[PDB]
Amino acid sequence: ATGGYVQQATGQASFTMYSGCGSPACGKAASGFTAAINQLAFGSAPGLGAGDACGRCFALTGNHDPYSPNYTGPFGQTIVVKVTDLCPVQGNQEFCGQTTSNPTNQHGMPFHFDICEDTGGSAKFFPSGHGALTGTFTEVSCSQWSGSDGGQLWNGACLSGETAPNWPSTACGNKGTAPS
Ligand SMILES: OC[C@H]1O[C@@H](O[C@H]2[C@H](O)[C@@H](O)[C@H](O[C@H]3[C@H](O)[C@@H](O)[C@H](O[C@H]4[C@H](O)[C@@H](O)[C@H](O[C@H]5[C@H](O)[C@@H](O)[C@@H](O)O[C@@H]5CO)O[C@@H]4CO)O[C@@H]3CO)O[C@@H]2CO)[C@H](O)[C@@H](O)[C@@H]1O
Ligand SMILES: OC[C@H]1O[C@@H](O[C@H]2[C@H](O)[C@@H](O)[C@H](O[C@H]3[C@H](O)[C@@H](O)[C@H](O[C@H]4[C@H](O)[C@@H](O)[C@H](O[C@H]5[C@H](O)[C@@H](O)[C@H](O)O[C@@H]5CO)O[C@@H]4CO)O[C@@H]3CO)O[C@@H]2CO)[C@H](O)[C@@H](O)[C@@H]1O
Repeated sequence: ATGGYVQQATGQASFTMYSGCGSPACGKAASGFTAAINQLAFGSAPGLGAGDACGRCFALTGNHDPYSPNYTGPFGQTIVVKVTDLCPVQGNQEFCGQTTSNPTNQHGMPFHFDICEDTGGSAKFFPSGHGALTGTFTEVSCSQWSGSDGGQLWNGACLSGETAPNWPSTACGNKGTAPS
């Protein structure tokens, strides 16, 4: 997409959980299940505000525990998240370090979703004792997502991807250039 970001509506991803998604990089939180997405897909960099992932909804499915490859299941439920946040390259080299020159992370995944624990998404997705997975995602209509957006936290905040057709398309728009 514009900026060199790798923004595909479906693919393979890794998955983790995180705490504290109430003041996220898109500039609005939401009450439903939410995630951060890796920088190369988010469409912005730290401090630059919303990227084009903001507000888009994705169905996530885990099917592998990369730390325990002998585990065959059960996995969690498929969940629908709204992307509200950025998982930056900086400080997240294992999972969110995809760049235009090296577009997969240390698990070979071209995307990563960090699922917010606060609002319940991670408890639906991660079995007890298996807090990091790999699997698939596919962008869906936000008709498939339960929840309500929070208020703007700063000027330029954006979740307009929530009413956009799936990628390829533009809603909030990308900021600057993807990490190289
Ligand atoms: O940077 C992105 C994001 O990260 C968030 O933290 C992540 C973190 O990055 C990730 O490394 C971490 O991964 C955990 C994982 O959650 C956990 O399930 C896994 O547990 C393993 C355990 O280490 C193994 O020892 C055990 O092996 C057993 C075998 O399963 C069994 O068959 C037998 O052989 O016995 C073995 C030994 O007991 O299996 C467990 C399950 O696979 O360990 C991983 C590495 O620590 O997950 C976290 C949370 O998602 C972070 O919160 C966020 O802020 C950040 O943005
Ligand atoms: O008034 C001056 C100027 O302001 C502009 O608006 C600014 C606003 O002032 C800033 O506060 C705001 O800052 C946001 C950053 O742009 C955004 O990148 C950052 O995103 C964070 C996110 O908050 C955080 O949750 C996330 O953590 C991840 C890490 O991987 C781990 O720490 C965690 O465990 O897991 C998560 C997910 O993986 O990190 C990201 C990236 O660091 O959030 C900031 C606060 O929301 O930027 C605004 C835009 O520049 C205003 O537009 C101008 O008009 C005005 O002049």
